Amino acid sequence: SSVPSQKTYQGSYGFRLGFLHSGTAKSVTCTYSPALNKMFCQLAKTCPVQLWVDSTPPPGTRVRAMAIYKQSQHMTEVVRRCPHHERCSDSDGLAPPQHLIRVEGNLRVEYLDDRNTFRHSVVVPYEPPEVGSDCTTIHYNYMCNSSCMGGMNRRPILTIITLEDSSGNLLGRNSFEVHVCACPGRDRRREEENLR
Ligand SMILES: [Zn+2]
Repeated sequence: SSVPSQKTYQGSYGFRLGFLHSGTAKSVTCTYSPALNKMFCQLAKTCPVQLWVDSTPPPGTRVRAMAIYKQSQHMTEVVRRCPHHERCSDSDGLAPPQHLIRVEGNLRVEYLDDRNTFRHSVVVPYEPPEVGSDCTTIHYNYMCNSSCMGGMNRRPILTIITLEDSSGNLLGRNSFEVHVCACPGRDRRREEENLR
């Protein structure tokens, strides 16, 4: 009832998500399944997420990411890191050690513990598409495995990407499921046959 919305809205700017066409080889650290709308990635590795827009949001626009549990009986529970990982210092001195989602390669990164919902989120300033690219790419890191006991503990999660203005007004929203694991390529292949 107080759970964050995961409803898709492209909004004024035609906000869409995009992902690299990376394939499923062993060496891949991040691979996306268009069939599943699901990202398979490695712990603490680079996870490119693309922002596609029909119109450019003004400077000052922010991009927020938040994880929630997929299943209804776990949706009220705040997605956080497991004790083991929250106890180690893989902490970059910006991210709170409890946050599952980080952004790498951005010194303007901002982290939030919601005063009321206790939910974690990470936000970065929106920048217009790179040279030689028609989208804007953000590098996320997931700091726990899906399997991590005492954390997600094999419970499936979604990442909600929100576009908001400098004043916090919602502009658009999208989402994708993510599975954090040692063999992203292997698992994508497996889950894509599981449809059949
Ligand atoms: Zn963990």
